[PDB]
Amino acid sequence: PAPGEPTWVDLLTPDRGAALQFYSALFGWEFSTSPYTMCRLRGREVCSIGDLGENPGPALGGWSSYLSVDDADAAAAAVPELGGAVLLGPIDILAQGRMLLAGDPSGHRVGLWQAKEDDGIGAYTRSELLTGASATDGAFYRGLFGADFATERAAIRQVGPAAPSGWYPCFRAQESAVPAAVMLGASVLLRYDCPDGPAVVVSAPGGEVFTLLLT
Amino acid sequence: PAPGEPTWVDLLTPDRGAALQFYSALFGWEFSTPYTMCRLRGREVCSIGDLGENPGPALGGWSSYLSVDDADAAAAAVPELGGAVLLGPIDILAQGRMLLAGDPSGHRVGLWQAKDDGIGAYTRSELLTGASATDGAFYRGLFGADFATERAAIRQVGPAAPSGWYPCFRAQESAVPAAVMLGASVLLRYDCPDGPAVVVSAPGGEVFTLLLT
Ligand SMILES: [Zn+2]
Ligand SMILES: [Zn+2]
Repeated sequence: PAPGEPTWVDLLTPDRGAALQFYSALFGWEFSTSPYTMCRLRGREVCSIGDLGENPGPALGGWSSYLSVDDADAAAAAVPELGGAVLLGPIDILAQGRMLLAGDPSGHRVGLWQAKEDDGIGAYTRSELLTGASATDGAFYRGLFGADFATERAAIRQVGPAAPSGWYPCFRAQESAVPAAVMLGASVLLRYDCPDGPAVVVSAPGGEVFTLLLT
Repeated sequence: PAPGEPTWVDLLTPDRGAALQFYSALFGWEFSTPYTMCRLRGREVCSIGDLGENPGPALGGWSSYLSVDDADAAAAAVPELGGAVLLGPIDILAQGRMLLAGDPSGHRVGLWQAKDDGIGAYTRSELLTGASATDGAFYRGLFGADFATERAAIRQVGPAAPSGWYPCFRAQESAVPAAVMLGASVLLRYDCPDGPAVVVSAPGGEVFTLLLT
């Protein structure tokens, strides 16, 4: 796993049961019928879905993207020098690896995962950053991962002031998944083009946002 | 501000306009501006902001901030005391240094390293917990054996009661029916040395306490 490569996405939601119904109906994910649910397709783990804990107030579930780093401590030392912020960690994760949470110069949050060790419809293909400051953010991420970063797995897309911004997971899909998701109660926020096909940014009924990569 | 002193509260709500409506009708706050500063008698009481503006997992509700002299030392101490660091330490402009922590029971609290009295004023925050002794030990290692013993306080509650840190705003008895007719629901009434306390679930679902004095 190259540095900066998208390696995992995780959904934290205040209604996990509804999220499982929605994403199983949209992507066909399987989970056996615990604080989290592993989502599988074609015998492979795709992602996980977990609970936002009991809260005395409203709560907004969102997808959390993780990019690979070779050394979480070096990444933590570099983040502030590149104009970002360390929000949590570096922290060890039960021998899975070492995790840090980082903010880029614009305040977009991203997980950085130092691991101690599929493509096809419904698979997690990558995460993309939607940003109104692609030059500032881009310099940050290329200083952290290298000059090749965000050149054509991860990508950086320029968006206007009214679009969602931040890192969003991209799941492979057919054109027909768009009405499917709308019929399931999702709302399309934006349609843009990538080298490998159109992308549709979607707000799920729970309000979390993800991208359908139509290929 | 002594360590452990309640110094700030802030509301994150997905319907800020409704929150402004509700809290102005209940407390008389004035508001000015991504977030809204709430003022009373020319003094800032608290802030109200939008849950919607940022993406990712996000927890709405009222957040209480206790003062600390050293956010980095507090962060080092939290896990050793049986808690967890949830966010930070991070710098907040030149305003200060913040961390969010969970106590042994999982209750969330803000800790703020910094660089009003009257109806509607923010008086203090109180922790409602079913583990007042375990949690009390956590906070007393963080702030000293003095904390939560005869500004912040820790209340033992039963299994069905609300739990966590809640801000306490001074009010008259009449604020309770007022809040109810605005659509809130009372969760709990208990007694404090300085008067009764009424825990209220707002129409938006956030929870706060009315200190009737
Ligand atoms: Zn909270
Ligand atoms: Zn409300």
